[PDB]
Amino acid sequence: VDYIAPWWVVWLHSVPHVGLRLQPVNSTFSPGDESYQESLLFLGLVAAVCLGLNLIFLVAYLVCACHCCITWTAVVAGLICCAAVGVGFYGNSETNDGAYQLMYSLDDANHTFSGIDALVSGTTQKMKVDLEQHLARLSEIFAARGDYLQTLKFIQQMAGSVVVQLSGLPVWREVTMELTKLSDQTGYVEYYRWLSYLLLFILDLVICLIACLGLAKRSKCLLASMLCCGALSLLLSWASLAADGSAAVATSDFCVAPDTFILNVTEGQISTEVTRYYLYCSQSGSSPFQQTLTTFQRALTTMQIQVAGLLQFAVPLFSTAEEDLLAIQLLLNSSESSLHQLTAMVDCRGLHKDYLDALAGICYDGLQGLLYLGLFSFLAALAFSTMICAGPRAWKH
Amino acid sequence: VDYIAPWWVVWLHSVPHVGLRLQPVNSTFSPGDESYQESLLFLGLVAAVCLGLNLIFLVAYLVCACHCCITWTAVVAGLICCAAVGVGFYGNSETNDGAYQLMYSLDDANHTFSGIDALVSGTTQKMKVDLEQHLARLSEIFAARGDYLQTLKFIQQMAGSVVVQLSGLPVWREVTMELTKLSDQTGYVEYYRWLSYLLLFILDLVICLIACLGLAKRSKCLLASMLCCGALSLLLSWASLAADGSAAVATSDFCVAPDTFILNVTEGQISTEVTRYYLYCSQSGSSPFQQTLTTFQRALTTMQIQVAGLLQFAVPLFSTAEEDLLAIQLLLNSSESSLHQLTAMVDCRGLHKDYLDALAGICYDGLQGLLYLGLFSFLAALAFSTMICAGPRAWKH
Ligand SMILES: *[C@@H]1O[C@H](CO)[C@@H](O[C@@H]2O[C@H](CO)[C@@H](O)[C@H](O)[C@H]2NC(C)=O)[C@H](O)[C@H]1NC(C)=O
Ligand SMILES: *[C@@H]1O[C@H](CO)[C@@H](O[C@@H]2O[C@H](CO)[C@@H](O)[C@H](O)[C@H]2NC(C)=O)[C@H](O)[C@H]1NC(C)=O
Ligand SMILES: *[C@@H]1O[C@H](CO)[C@@H](O[C@@H]2O[C@H](CO)[C@@H](O)[C@H](O)[C@H]2NC(C)=O)[C@H](O)[C@H]1NC(C)=O
Ligand SMILES: *[C@@H]1O[C@H](CO)[C@@H](O[C@@H]2O[C@H](CO)[C@@H](O)[C@H](O)[C@H]2NC(C)=O)[C@H](O)[C@H]1NC(C)=O
Ligand SMILES: *[C@@H]1O[C@H](CO)[C@@H](O)[C@H](O)[C@H]1NC(C)=O
Ligand SMILES: *[C@@H]1O[C@H](CO)[C@@H](O)[C@H](O)[C@H]1NC(C)=O
Ligand SMILES: *[C@@H]1O[C@H](CO)[C@@H](O)[C@H](O)[C@H]1NC(C)=O
Ligand SMILES: *[C@@H]1O[C@H](CO)[C@@H](O)[C@H](O)[C@H]1NC(C)=O
Repeated sequence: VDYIAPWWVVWLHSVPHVGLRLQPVNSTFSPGDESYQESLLFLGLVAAVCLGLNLIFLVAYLVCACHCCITWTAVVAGLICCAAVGVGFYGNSETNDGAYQLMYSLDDANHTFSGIDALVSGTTQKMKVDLEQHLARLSEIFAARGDYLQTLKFIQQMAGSVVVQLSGLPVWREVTMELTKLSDQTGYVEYYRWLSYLLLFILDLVICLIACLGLAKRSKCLLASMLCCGALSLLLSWASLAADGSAAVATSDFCVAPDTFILNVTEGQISTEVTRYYLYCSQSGSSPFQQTLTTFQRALTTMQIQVAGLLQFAVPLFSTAEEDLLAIQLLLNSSESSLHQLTAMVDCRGLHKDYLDALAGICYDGLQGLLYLGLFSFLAALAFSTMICAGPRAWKH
Repeated sequence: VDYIAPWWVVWLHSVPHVGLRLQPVNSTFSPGDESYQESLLFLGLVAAVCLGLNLIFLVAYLVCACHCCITWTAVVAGLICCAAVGVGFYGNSETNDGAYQLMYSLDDANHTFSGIDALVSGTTQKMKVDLEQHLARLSEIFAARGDYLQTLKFIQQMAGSVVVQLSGLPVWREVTMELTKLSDQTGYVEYYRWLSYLLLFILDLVICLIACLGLAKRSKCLLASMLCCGALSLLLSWASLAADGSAAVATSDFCVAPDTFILNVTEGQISTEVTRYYLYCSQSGSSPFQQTLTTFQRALTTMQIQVAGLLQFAVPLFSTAEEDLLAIQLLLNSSESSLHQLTAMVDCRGLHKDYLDALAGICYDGLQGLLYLGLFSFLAALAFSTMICAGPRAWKH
């Protein structure tokens, strides 16, 4: 399963990012860049211009009608509004699902990075402090024994090699903090956006239902209030279309080159080869951690051989401080367990799956949901324009 | 993230399973057992009895009305039907999402098991065939050299140890086939179920819309066909409630003890320690594969030591057919790569995540969707009962 850009992503990416004063920006995902933000603002301003044109057209139509089948038009408008609200519910659910998929992927990546850091730090601190303490305690036990201290200093050098090899592993403390911040911000924004769109759907349904009630019961003050709220809802729906279009364009622009964006943004705290390994994930047997993991496992194996040989030969001679030998053997066993867990976590599979899940959430689900919310906004605008244009005819009966 | 049974699961599991002849049957999940299937059939028969009682009540009410505000009742029935169809859409989407989550989890577990089997088989066949061929070819190269053949036979014994250790790993060929069959069946059943419920929603909405149309236009002939279709839709909705209730009870009974069910069903194909390891993720415990992976890595390290020492020493003397030594070194490098990939894949994390994702799909999403579909069925039955009971009054005006 390798990522491939969907069709709608590459259609939306083809949308000219033209900026404010009609100057073509390069249209490559780069938030913070003035030109890209200006292109998004230009899309928002285009949607606002469409809103202004629609309001002007509605005002002109009402002026012409009031200075110069309607039930069928009202029924058609209500049906179109109901279809729009259904499409909006579908799009809102899809966008929320995509955002939550991204949140889960980020949380899983954060958990894996924190686990890698925890094992690295624990193994290093253990093999330093506890091992040096045990060897120092054994130092006096093996009194006047040249070979039995040569083997202990060999153990010390091998532990130093272990610590040196582990220290060369990437530290994900910064990356965990960035992922936590991104996850919290995504959760906050997604919650507020879903709540706002749910309130918009509820308001739209209430307005349509009360307008139908006023049509049935021939209300006078009720209908005027519903038309005022209809103008307000048309304004709000065009603003929602602006937001949905800008967000969808930005999302498609990012999703065209997600690996490129991730490589560029993570040049600081993550090495290039590690990022390429976790993003493209070649099955060609080339892992940046392979050499250090092999060195660590060889060092652990060697120390186990020396400690086992010492235990086999120290019992006939001393048999006094063998509790320290068993403690060291247990420490090496736990270190090998930590080795297996680490070489499992530093593997591509989990992080590549998390990255692919995040991309699927924010492109296959989030972007489709944004498109459907834009379709909702356009359909609601059309329905409410039809409701307002057929306004005076029902008002004058 | 550890699995915990939700509240609604333990409420639904508390539902008595009393069989057909009112004999209490065990509530533990056992689809193959006859008594459990009889309890599910009893739940279906209870729902059918409720359907029959509702039909009898409707017939009695119509007989009383036809042998002896209505617009408000029709509007209330239409509103309740619309709410029911919305709840049914939500439940259908949720159930489909849960089933697809289960399908994805099963596919991921299948991919991991297939990869483990592929690495094991490839490494075994390589270390047998290619290594024996290279050593046999080197046999004549090191003619009349006892030490350089003792080292080669040592390499042969270490390769045999590698093959023996790898052969002790579980073979997932059977589990792969079972997972493929389960995923295919789940996909087929989910597709057909979603299509059937979508058709039911479409039919219900069409019937309600045409009934509302005939209410205003006073077309009695169409409303007789709509009454017949309403009786049929009430029957179908009660059948759907039967299916949803039985499936929800079965799902809750399974989900109370998913670990127990998985352990009991997978007793011969998979060793019990392996199942416990991948189900209760023993991060603080131990891995059943740790000993064999340690033996395999130690063997690879040893053989690399002998081959490196031989290459360092054989080139100055012979320098003939040393491409075989480089090929053996490349083979050992690829074998260490396969070792790292295997010890990554045989880890607990990936399979435990797949299992937890499957449980979340079929319990947090599938069961909730089934409950909402049952609520849809009950609400649609109530709405159509209200539509039929207010039948003769609108018919006779
Ligand atoms: C991401 O992982 C980090 C681990 O580094 C989590 O941070 C810890 O969170 C626990 C939970 O309250 C705190 O008790 C610790 O003090 C935190 N430690 C550090 C170093 O921050 C973090 O919560 C995780 N975030 C997510 C969203 O999973
Ligand atoms: C550290 O691990 C080793 C190997 O697992 C333990 O040595 C024994 O190894 C044999 C394998 O030939 C096992 O059958 C024994 O069960 C192991 N001993 C025990 C007590 O389990 C070694 O004992 C471990 N270290 C400690 C402190 O227990
Ligand atoms: C589960 O994994 C198995 C691998 O053992 C897949 O089976 C292979 O599928 C490919 C795809 O067409 C075939 O070309 C092979 O002949 C199959 N091999 C065997 C041994 O069956 C299977 O497709 C996977 N299933 C899912 C749902 O992912
Ligand atoms: C198998 O791997 C070893 C170790 O990676 C290769 O030996 C060289 O090891 C040093 C590390 O001290 C690397 O810097 C060299 O790049 C390695 N050599 C090469 C050619 O890359 C050994 O060469 C590998 N086997 C083969 C056939 O290339
Ligand atoms: C956009 O930027 C990329 C990278 O900086 C560059 O390769 C590309 O040529 C730019 N586009 C244009 C039209 O110059
Ligand atoms: C990242 O993108 C910016 C803007 O296109 C560019 O200036 C910079 O060189 C890029 N970084 C890398 C490492 O290519
Ligand atoms: C159901 O079976 C389990 C195990 O076979 C048993 O422990 C339990 O008591 C049984 N249920 C009843 C009600 O006896
Ligand atoms: C599996 O469940 C059946 C039915 O409850 C029981 O008879 C059997 O002993 C169980 N298997 C195991 C291994 O417990």
